[PDB]
Amino acid sequence: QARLCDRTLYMLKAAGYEKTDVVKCNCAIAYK
Amino acid sequence: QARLCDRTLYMLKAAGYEKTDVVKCNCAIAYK
Amino acid sequence: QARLCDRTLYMLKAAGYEKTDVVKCNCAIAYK
Repeated sequence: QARLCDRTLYMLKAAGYEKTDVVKCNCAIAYK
Repeated sequence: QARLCDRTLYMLKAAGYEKTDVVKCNCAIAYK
Repeated sequence: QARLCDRTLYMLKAAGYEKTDVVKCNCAIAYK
């Protein structure tokens, strides 16, 4: 599914993130 | 357009970067 | 070929990594 490396996440709330933390969506990567 | 997360940028000079700072180009990501 | 930016690598053993360090494979990015 998803993978959190340091501050960057390669589900959002599952790892403590929210879509105000996503930084890119391929048509994701979240960061905080 | 572009998005700078810590040291990594997901325009270059707009955010203080130059192409000697890009690290990948999908056919970008800059880092310093 | 490959490019190591801080903790993130955009060959594995060439830069001191192993596939237990890869975090994404586009069909790579390693991290430690």
